[PDB]
Amino acid sequence: SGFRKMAFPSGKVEGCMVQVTCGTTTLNGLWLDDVVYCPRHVICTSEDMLNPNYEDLLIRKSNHNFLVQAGNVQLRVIGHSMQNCVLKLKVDTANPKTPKYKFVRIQPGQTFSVLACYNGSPSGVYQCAMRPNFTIKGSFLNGSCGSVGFNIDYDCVSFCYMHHMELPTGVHAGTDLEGNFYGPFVDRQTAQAAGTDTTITVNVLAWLYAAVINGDRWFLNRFTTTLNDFNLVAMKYNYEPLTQDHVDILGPLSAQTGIAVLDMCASLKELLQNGMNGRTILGSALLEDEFTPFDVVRQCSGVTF
Amino acid sequence: SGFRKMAFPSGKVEGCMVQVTCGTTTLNGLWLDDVVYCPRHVICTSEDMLNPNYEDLLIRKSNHNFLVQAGNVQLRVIGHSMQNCVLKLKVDTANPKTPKYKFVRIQPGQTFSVLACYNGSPSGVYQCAMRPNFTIKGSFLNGSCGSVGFNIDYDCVSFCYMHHMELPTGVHAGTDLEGNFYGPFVDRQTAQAAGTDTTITVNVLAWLYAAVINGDRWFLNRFTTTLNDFNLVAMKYNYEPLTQDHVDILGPLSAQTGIAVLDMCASLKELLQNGMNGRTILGSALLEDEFTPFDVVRQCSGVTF
Ligand SMILES: O=C1N[C@]2(CCc3cc(Cl)ccc32)C(=O)N1Cc1ccon1
Ligand SMILES: O=C1N[C@]2(CCc3cc(Cl)ccc32)C(=O)N1Cc1ccon1
Repeated sequence: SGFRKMAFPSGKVEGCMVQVTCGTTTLNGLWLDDVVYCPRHVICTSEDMLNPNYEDLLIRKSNHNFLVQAGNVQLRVIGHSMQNCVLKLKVDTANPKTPKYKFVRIQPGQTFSVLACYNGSPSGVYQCAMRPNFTIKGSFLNGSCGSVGFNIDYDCVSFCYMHHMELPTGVHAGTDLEGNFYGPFVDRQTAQAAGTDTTITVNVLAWLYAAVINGDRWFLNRFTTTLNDFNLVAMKYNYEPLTQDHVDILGPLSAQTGIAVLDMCASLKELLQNGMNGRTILGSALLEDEFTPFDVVRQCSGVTF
Repeated sequence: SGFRKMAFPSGKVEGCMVQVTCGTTTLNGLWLDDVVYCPRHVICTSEDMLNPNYEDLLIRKSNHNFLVQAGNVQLRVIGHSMQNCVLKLKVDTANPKTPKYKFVRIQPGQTFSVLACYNGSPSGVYQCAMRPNFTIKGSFLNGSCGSVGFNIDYDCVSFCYMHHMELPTGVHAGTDLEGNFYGPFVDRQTAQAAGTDTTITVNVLAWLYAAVINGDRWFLNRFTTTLNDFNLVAMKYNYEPLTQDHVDILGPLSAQTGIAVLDMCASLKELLQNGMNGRTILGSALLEDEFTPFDVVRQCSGVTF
């Protein structure tokens, strides 16, 4: 029993991380097959980042200006192209550690693991969620650009995130592996504002189910509610609206615990209105929203990879 | 910026996990060089676990009764011995993925990463602390026995924990890699009570320093205190006593922030006495104690492996 903020094992991704240097900028790249993916702002200087014209900056770059180092061995760059906000560096050697993989663009509220890297070397792994305003609350320092987020299904790595930048508010923004930013952000050092950070309601409910499965039941209440009545409470508390698709996805947790989804919504509602009175749930003093329903069933049943 | 419950990259340990079967019991083992380490209760049946005589049970076992499977390939067992509460299985093949490693017995309050495994396959990785009562608050289901805890320093894996059992309270107990339990627990299905779970004071202070570094400063107060005055408050709140060794270890964080350790203790004291008034610190609504001072400096400076 017990419940933990658990990340995927990172070994399959560790074997794909490399260091990419261009001029005086060094960041991380992802080496899959014979292509290395990295943020296109690797071609920029700090003076460049206020209003970069990436197409113009890329004219002054040739294949040999991109230094790619995998471990302590040097990769030969045989072609380069810009796809949206990522650079693709064609190297002459396929990565021998390439796992089965897919590139996926995730939806807000979905979770993934981040392997934080500096100079192409892994520093740590942690679990994140794509916030409803399309930021992530990560842990990144200078040089972390190009670190990636991923999910694993048995043997297939789904890459969903590449880190590009920190907003002035200390939250983080990045792209999918096709180079398209999540949310409205652009890769330039301009003040950019994130949007309201709302709570991922379907995830909170999944975590409440996880609490019940693990024996933490004090918050279970005598009430039920309706989807419209709950959502009217949800908007007051900056919670995302709950839809019937969300109810459907919670079905297996409802079945395991015998607690109807709408009954759990009524328990959540009383927690939003009354607070937690200094009590805790699964060791947290607030309502946790970075476990998906699939995360909960995975962790509570022991799916392996 | 930002601050996350971050685990070490697990790839080096993933390559050492194997499945060990004896009779009808299957659990995880750790394959390093030509030895496989697993919990000795692999030789037990469920009827055995009320009062097992391991020396007697081991008489009825031969090398060929231990089935060791690494990936989907079978290892040949050429010798076995019991060391405290772990079995050591000598195999004829050295693990080619063996990293540099050490076996370390950690102190309460120290943290480590856990790679949770089932049937020798990794399921997830998370960060834990050895509680002052010598339990860990993990996430483990049946079949997780033999999962290991570890720390990494550049290229050396320090293994500190092997999972053996869940207490009736849902917390977890296990051994170092020499087979000696942390705390007073024994590998039998008897009711065993854990001891008071106190808060790791030096870790809370480190995390308060991490909050300051990351801009979360509302709790900084106008007061200072003394080590004896603080500890008198500490014992009322079931916090571990703070010693001058702890003050010494916080020195670098004190130097980075300009906040004397005793000033931070005075801020902590007011937080214990007044609570947090519905405010949060680094996204937590309670005081976090599973970051060590070394964890904080590591994460806030980007040490890699
Ligand atoms: O290394 C850098 N350089 C930064 C500074 C501001 C900036 C603006 C742009 Cl457009 C692109 C990259 C950067 C940045 O955000 N990081 C990564 C980082 C630091 C903290 O969290 N993530
Ligand atoms: O797979 C098993 N079998 C258990 C059941 C009770 C027990 C008693 C002893 Cl002496 C040794 C092993 C076991 C156990 O604790 N686990 C691992 C587990 C389950 C949940 O968290 N960890």
